[PDB]
Amino acid sequence: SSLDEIRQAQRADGPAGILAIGTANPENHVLQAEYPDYYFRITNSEHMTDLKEKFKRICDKSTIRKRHMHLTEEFLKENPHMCAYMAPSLDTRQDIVVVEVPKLGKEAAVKAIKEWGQPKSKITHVVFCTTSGVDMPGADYQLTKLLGLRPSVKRLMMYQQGCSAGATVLRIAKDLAENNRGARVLVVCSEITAVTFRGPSDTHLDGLVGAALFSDGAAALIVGSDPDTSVGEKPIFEMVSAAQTILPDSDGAIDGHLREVGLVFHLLKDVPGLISKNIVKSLDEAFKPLGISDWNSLFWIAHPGGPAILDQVEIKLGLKEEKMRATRHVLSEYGNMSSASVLFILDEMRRKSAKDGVATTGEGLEWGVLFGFGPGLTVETVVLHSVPL
Amino acid sequence: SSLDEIRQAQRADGPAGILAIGTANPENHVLQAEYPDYYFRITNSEHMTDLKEKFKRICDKSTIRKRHMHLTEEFLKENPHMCAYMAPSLDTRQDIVVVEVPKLGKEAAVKAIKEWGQPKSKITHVVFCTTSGVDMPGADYQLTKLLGLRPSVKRLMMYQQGCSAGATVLRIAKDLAENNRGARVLVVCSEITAVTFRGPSDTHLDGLVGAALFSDGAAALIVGSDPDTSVGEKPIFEMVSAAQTILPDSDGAIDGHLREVGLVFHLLKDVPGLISKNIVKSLDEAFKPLGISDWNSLFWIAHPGGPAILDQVEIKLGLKEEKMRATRHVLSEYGNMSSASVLFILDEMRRKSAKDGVATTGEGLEWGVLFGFGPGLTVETVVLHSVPL
Repeated sequence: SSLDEIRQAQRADGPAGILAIGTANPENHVLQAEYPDYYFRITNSEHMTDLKEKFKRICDKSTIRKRHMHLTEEFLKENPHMCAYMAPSLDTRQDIVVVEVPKLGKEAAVKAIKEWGQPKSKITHVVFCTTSGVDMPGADYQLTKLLGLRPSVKRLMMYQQGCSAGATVLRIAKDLAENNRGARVLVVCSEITAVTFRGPSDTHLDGLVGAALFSDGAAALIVGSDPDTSVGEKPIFEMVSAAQTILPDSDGAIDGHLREVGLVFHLLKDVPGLISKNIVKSLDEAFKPLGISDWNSLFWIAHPGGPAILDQVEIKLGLKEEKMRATRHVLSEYGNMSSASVLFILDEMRRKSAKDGVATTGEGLEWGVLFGFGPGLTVETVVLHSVPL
Repeated sequence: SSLDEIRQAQRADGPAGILAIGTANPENHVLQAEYPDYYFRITNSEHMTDLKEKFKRICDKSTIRKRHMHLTEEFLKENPHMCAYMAPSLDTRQDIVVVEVPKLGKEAAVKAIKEWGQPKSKITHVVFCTTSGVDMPGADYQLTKLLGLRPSVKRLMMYQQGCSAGATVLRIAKDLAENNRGARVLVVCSEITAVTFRGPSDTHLDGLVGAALFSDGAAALIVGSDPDTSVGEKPIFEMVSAAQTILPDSDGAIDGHLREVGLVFHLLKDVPGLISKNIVKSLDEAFKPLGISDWNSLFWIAHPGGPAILDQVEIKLGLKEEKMRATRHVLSEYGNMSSASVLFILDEMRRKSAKDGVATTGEGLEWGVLFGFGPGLTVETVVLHSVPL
């Protein structure tokens, strides 16, 4: 009868758990060892001899082996304005990503839903996250239609979000699942680099970094509180807290502008240094209340923005080299898939933990941390607990 | 602590309440009676006699008196590519709205925070919503910086959201506030029509509607559970439930595409007809659990997408004339400010209720409903409870 009573019945009881993880990538991929030759050829830039050598050095430093890319050589040959450095091309880019982002997201979601093993009609919420394109209705609507979810799913459409947003969607899903009894949240991060792909220029050296690191992929989760063991629900990880902060003295470190030439990034400031200098304050805030101060006692997931961030955090905290292993494995095999990346690493970690026969989904450890890094500079910190294997 | 104990300690107890409302608009405004002449003059289109007459009649029926617009005659005189029908212009539009959307949002936020009466350091969360431009970092970051909020605010950046999203941010804020003990959510919707303004054409009759109805404004809320009366917190409305659904047979009713020419809308189907046909299903879903079936017993807030929606809903449900008064007032005095509109209407309702000395913030009634309408076609339904005056 009362509002109070309504509220306690309406809400869930326990912590939000990740009940399933599915991933997908375009089948087309490039080996990083071959990418400088390919990139400078298809962008008609082979006369830029010195700049190509610079790009080879950057690609060698990236530690990336393979990247999946929706964009094919055959398609780019028909669309020279996308191969140019700065030609009007946003319409063409939008035409691609407003279709392909939800399509790739659907591939990941189907896999997640199958693992979960419950009826798709049981999904109550959809969180869709991308940095690739915008449209009305959004990608969330298209995913709903493609999957044939109930028309009354509660949707949140997270557009132009950037690299921190794998952590962001965990934070979003956590509150949705925990505040709503029975709620089952389909989370999808889907990224396609057709918005940023362009020809190189010595007037845009930042562009060379993106051209070496960014890649395509999608990851899907089912998130829910109060798992029902009797129908086979089992969490993989449980979320305990999720936080977000802007780093001091970082104003203007990473800007991304959506223009008539597509999405353009601009880098200033020492991003790996800023993150490494500050990350302990986030660890303290997250773990002091839990009585934990040994960062090597944690299982780790960090957004693989590039190798320097990871190397410098490792050095700064004295992490054992094992800690960043799952993060680096994804960077190596997939590149920087923006928001999706930390969700691929979760998948890698729980899969390897099973193969290696250790005691929990978190490399045999109890507590863990997941970091998202993005414009702001923003650092998102999610505290996770493993589950026994 | 166990995870379940941590969870209990981490969350709030009661329903989320709207603790404060503030609004703002660009100073510059246009009277609707004068707009057909002005619009067709400034876009060098006054020789399009038959088209201008079509536009005049649309404005004559719009029931709008006044619309605020950041775009001035002088600015448009200096930027004629904005006045052309479909000229390259996204970059110019972005340059405007990436600044003006958060600035206008800040103005509304300062008013809400003053009414709330608490230190801004107590804001824990920020939800920013717009349909006007995109950027990285987002308007949420810019607002955080402009207001000097704590760097550790938890942010959600809702971009390209559209007309249903005043309801959306209520749905978001409800879960944020209810699931986090002590959380105080700053919600801002800020809309600036510089992204859609363009010259008229008989090849884009759909655009005449937007040109007649869309307007600029921002609204801010403070939302929180567990109000502290000892420091002067008092909810204005309390949220009970928030739902969302896609109407049947409505595919493509409203599409909006962000292109090199800016934002462009395309309309199909009978949107007033679709909503009137389907709205009782949403009312039933929301109120049948509450034992409420008399739609004239509710206080009403409906997104004023245009007058035909409101007229056809009124006729379908047999609503008394008075029910849509607050909605129609905002439409008349401000036009369709997209996502901000319903939040202005909440403000108008609670202010008129106090002026008239009625029993509650919701026109003296206990229960109320707030609808958002947008692309999908999406209908959002928020159940509200008033507070005694």
